[PDB]
Amino acid sequence: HQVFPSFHGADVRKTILSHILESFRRKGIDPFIDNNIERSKSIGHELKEAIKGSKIAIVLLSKNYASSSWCLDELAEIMKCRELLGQIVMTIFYEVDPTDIKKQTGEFGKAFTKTCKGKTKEYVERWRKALEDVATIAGYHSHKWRNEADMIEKIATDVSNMLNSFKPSRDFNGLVGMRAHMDMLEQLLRLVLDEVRMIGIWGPPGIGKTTIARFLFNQVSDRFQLSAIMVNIKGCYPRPCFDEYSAQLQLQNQMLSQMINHKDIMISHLGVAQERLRDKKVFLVLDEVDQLGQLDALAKETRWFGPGSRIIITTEDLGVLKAHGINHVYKVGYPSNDEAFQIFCMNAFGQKQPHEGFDEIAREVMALAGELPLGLKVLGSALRGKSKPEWERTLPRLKTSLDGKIGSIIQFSYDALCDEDKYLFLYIACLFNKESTTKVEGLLGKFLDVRQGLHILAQKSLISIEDGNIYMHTLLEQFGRETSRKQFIHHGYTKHQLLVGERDICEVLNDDTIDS
Amino acid sequence: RIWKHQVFPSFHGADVRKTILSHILESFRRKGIDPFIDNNIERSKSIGHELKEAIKGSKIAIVLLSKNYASSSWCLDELAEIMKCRELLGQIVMTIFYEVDPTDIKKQTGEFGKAFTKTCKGKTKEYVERWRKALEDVATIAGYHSHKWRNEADMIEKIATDVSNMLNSFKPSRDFNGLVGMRAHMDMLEQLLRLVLDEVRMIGIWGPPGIGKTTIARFLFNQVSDRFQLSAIMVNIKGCYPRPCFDEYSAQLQLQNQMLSQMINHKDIMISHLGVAQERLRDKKVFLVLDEVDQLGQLDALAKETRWFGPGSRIIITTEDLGVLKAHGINHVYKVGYPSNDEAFQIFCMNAFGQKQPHEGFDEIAREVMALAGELPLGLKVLGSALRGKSKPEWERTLPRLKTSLDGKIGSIIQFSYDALCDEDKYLFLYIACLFNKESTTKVEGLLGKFLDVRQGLHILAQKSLISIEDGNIYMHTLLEQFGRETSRKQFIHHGYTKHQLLVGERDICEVLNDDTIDS
Amino acid sequence: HQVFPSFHGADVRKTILSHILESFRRKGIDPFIDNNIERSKSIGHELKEAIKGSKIAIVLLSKNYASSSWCLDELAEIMKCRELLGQIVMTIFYEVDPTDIKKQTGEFGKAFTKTCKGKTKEYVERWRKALEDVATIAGYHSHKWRNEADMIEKIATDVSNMLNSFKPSRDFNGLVGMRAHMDMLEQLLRLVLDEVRMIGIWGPPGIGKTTIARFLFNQVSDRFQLSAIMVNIKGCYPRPCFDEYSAQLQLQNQMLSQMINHKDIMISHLGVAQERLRDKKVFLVLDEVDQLGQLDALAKETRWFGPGSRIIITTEDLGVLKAHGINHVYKVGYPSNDEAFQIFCMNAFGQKQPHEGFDEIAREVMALAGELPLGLKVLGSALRGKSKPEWERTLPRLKTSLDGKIGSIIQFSYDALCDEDKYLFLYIACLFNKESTTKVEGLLGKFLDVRQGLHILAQKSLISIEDGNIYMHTLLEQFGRETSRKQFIHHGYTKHQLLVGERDICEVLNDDTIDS
Repeated sequence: HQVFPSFHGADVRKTILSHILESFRRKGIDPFIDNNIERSKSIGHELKEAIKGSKIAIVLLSKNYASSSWCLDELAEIMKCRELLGQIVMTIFYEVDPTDIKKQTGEFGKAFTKTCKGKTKEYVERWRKALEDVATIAGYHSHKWRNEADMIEKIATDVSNMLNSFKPSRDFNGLVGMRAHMDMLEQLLRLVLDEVRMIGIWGPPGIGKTTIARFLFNQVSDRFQLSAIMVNIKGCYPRPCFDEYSAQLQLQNQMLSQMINHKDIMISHLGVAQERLRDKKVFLVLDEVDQLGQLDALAKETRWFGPGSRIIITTEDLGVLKAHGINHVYKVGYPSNDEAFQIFCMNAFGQKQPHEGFDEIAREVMALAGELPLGLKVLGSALRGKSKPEWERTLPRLKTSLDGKIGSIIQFSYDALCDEDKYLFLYIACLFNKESTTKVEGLLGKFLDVRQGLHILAQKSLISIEDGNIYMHTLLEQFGRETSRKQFIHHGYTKHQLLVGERDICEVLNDDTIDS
Repeated sequence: RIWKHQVFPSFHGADVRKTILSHILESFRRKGIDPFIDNNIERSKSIGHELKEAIKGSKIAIVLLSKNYASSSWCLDELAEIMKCRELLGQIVMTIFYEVDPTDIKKQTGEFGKAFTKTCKGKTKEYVERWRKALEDVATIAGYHSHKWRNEADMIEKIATDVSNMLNSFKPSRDFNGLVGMRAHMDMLEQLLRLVLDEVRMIGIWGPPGIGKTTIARFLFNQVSDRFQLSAIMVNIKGCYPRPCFDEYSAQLQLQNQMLSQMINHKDIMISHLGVAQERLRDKKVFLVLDEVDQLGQLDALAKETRWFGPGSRIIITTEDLGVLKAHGINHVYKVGYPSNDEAFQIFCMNAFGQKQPHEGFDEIAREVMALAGELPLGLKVLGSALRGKSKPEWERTLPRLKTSLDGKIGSIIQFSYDALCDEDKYLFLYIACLFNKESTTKVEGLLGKFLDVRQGLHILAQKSLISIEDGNIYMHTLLEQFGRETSRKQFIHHGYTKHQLLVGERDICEVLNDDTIDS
Repeated sequence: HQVFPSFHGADVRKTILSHILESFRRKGIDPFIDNNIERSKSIGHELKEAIKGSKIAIVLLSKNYASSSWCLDELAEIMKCRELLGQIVMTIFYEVDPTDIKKQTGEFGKAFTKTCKGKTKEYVERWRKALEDVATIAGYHSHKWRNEADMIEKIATDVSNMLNSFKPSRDFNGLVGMRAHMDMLEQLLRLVLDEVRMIGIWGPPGIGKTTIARFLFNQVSDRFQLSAIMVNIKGCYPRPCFDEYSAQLQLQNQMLSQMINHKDIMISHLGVAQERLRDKKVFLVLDEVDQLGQLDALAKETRWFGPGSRIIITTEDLGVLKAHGINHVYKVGYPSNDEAFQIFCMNAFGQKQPHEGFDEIAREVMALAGELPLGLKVLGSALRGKSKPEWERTLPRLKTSLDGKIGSIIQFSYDALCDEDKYLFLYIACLFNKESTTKVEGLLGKFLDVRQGLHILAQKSLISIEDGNIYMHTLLEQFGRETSRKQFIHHGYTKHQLLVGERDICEVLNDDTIDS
């Protein structure tokens, strides 16, 4: 069920229960509807089991709720299921004071005394224990509320809100390999050291930093007193921030309103966050941080968050993390080949890791995707619902041009570079993909300042140097070779363009309109 | 006549202001009715005169009659005023007898009579007479008896429906009255919906831009949504969605948040995971319309499986790209077709002259402008509105302006559809618009084969409803070809490392060769 | 004063009046503070005159308000000033039922009876008439309010809101010549014909359409049951409106929320406006309408607004008005030379129409401004606070280049034209400013389609034809001659540029890099 409503027929069926059920119906809540199985008999099964299998229980208490052993038995069963099963019980006191229920006095007490005659001691004890337990739990009081329509709307909204958040997240079960990530993180977080440790997650664009951060939040946040997740801080921060202090103040306002649950917050100085969070454990996730000013706005000192706090900054360039003094940094790594194939098969064959007989083309497209979860997702989605001949016909375009879903993000990460860094990126893409860095310096050194360029590129994770050899991801080298057809390289100010396109150099070499 | 309030409710607040009047007022507010509420009387203003003026300026008076109605003096004074205004100003009076019968009202016996006697002790002699005569006048009206209904929600719904009918009796036309030839559309959709099959069919609606997929969706919703437990329509999903989409999950969460905030009447939902629509809509007959999806992230956020929804549900996705529908496994697809020539003229004339037929002497030039508009309802509407007030000479000397410049309201929409293509698809579109419009598919593949992958490009363009292949030859709508020939003057065609352009014109673009300034 | 508070010292001075005064103080409201002139004597003058000269009166009624002839005399004087002078009296019932005050029963009645012993009949009659008048006027009840802090905040907000709108507008007294405009309008409005007449105001950009509409609204709106003014509809309407129906629906939502005072309105169909406004007189001002769709969204038929309604559309092009069938159209005219000088002297010499000894330069700059109120305002503001030598030094730049404040608006009105209309505008600016239209057709007719071009230009009010001669305002011809240095004229596709700049043709003619 959705909701099991417990009430007294003679009191509320005509007047208020009808309105409550109408509000539930228009809010998409379907409560259990007893057919008057036994108007005055015992509850029996299929009325005990209905209580058992109800996500929410609603007790609607009125003056004669105690003048029917039926309702008293239902209440005792409801509270038993609240204790053992962990059911959610919401009380509505309709023209009855909770105090009159707890102590069973007044007209409610008179009715309860009249009912409990002839009944055995244990039954009466169960009934009154249930009653006094019910009267204490926080519900809705009819006398306090201005008018019934507002109270009913509030009750319906609250029930809807709990039904929305009743079950845990399961959309993250479609992810592959999160155990390696969580195991590498918990080595850094060290959740038992009650410091204010700050952790940095860094990696190439579209590798899984945001998904890792979300998964970590969903796992851990419940351990922390007050937690919030800031998503895409880079996007929501204006680039031409002519008055940076105003942007900083509103960014901290956003963080604070999201965290301490006061949506109506407007702050004056930048030290409000320290004032609020100094005495409470905080789990804060700052996602896609691009520059120091906004780190200062959100988390500038470990003194601000107080004991046991964990601040996790997911970023794309290492220089930001080093500047702010993080030191505990996680370098996200590409998934293994089998997990890459599982991701591709999620995104191409409908959440089915086994191949549907398209195993041959599936591996070629995977190898085309490098190892990025972004590339794998884009390539898989671009091919779902196809048939095998459609796969072969799509393959050449998918191979001679990367999808715009990847190109847009790589471009956004490529628009934050100095011009010499762009030129070094293009050179590494077209000519020096896997070459000793010393030879690259010996070849481009007269004009490119390669030693700073490689440093910046590696810090932004557009390159990685292993065993003294540079390496660029294939799905970035393709972007580079594409860009090398519409963009130039200026050394002093002369414009040079790299010529690497297969079957694209033939027609350019067979030309008279050239520049040599 | 002129009124200031639709409904004026007269009641005794000590009996009904908390319990039933609140529900009546919320129901009225939900049914688009604005009643007079005494709590909003502006402060520092005398209450009596404002109540009098509100009674006089109200179209409908509603009299809740409780057993303590006669105990107050405000109640009797405003009842007398209501009766006088009904007799003298033609206002409609409705009665509700809440837990008291008209027998006591009209004779002041026992219940409701003792209150009148205690309230009438210290008064004048004629006030008592006015109050009494008002009581008999109101008690002879036939209204609603509380004790004749098993529950009060149904009675309040009945009262609100009656009041809404009484207020909304004018109804000269609805927003869907200027539509032309949409019985044809609704017949073809009914074959696809099959509303008595208790499956969870998802139905696609695909057509070129400006073919009215949105109007068909709106009409179908306002016709069919009544019979489903829960229903929602989401309009222009393509426009609200982020274009680069740096974070897919947040966008999907927000889009499903909108869908649930409108489907469920929970106006401020904060979804935490994409699985809420699974858990809230799994046992309910649900009607859902997704007006313009562009890509498959929207579908995965809003309607991923038919298991998310309950038996009998219908989900209707309008789109321009057939690949999106095929990827999601729709298989029930309605390809919207251009209206007939007669209906197209009807739409053009409705937008130009305000009537289905042209004004005298306009027929020839009207049909010429029509032929210029192709067949798209969007083009017909735009060209018709562009000539709504003009006269014959303006038509005759604005037609050459129509031919040589695509209107902004059509060009912008076609531009939005064109900017979503790849680079090679854009180049193929420009080639087809400028050069190879009606030519063979085979010849186009033979000529443009070396520059780009022609066959897959044509397949994708047909998927996107930008071209159409009928008998081995490709086709473009006149408006699309016009847009392509215009954008040919600013767009560069990059084949390899080189760059090229297309020269299309009658005689005008031959002077560009005489520029002697730009590379050829 | 701001507010005169009437209260009883022994009841409310310690507890609630202190909080009320604190809220007033933090809201910037300064109430009269009696110094206990005569604690138990007569009120006398300087307590009667304080009541007389108070914009707002606040009566704070408590159980013992009637046990002091001081407070009763203050109340009688307050209500007398409410009747004659028209004072605003707000009542606060602090732990007293209004019914107990109207009928003077209960403990309030006991106190009032005890006070009224020994007093003469006329005094008692004045006191009780005042009391029963007070008890009826709509105030604030302590028993109904959830907590006192919220009630006090509401009272302070209401008093502040009335003090904000106590006086009528006077910022429109700085305008010159509005009587001619109002007299030309009232001939069109014909406010006694109880039709749904729709009026159009059209003119060149920056001539005063918006100011005329605002002045007319402020004068008339109070005659109308429900009125609203929509400002800059052109600006708030998206140009690339890919889904026009959504924009139309939100535009009607904006109008309706502004008009019927329901800020929380979300509408479904486009016929809501008819449903709401069919039975009430409405004064609606739609300002800066650019196209038919948004007229259809806001006001499509006269059936929608009901009897005695007046809809006023201020626009810049006549074709929109003719398309929608307005027929009653006002062509705003340039002000006379003396009013032009008064406007310039407002904007240059600080609201002082007499010249401050700069009469000579003031007339030259005026003549430079043509006659536009926009040009006059911009030129006057550009020269205020200067000295006469500063005027002579600024004058040449002010003469060889129009200010950007005018150029931006003229450009925005010039970006809505077809290319041939732009070319005809440029030709009229540089060569054919005051020429017979027949000769213009004979000269440009082979390529410009002049007869449609002049029609469109005149409809957009970028030109006017009088006695068969075209005429363009000087402050538009200057924009044209400026534009003729950075923009070309394409006839087939060859680019021609008009050469009219004084002392700017000498250096271009002394050149070898030309095109002939």
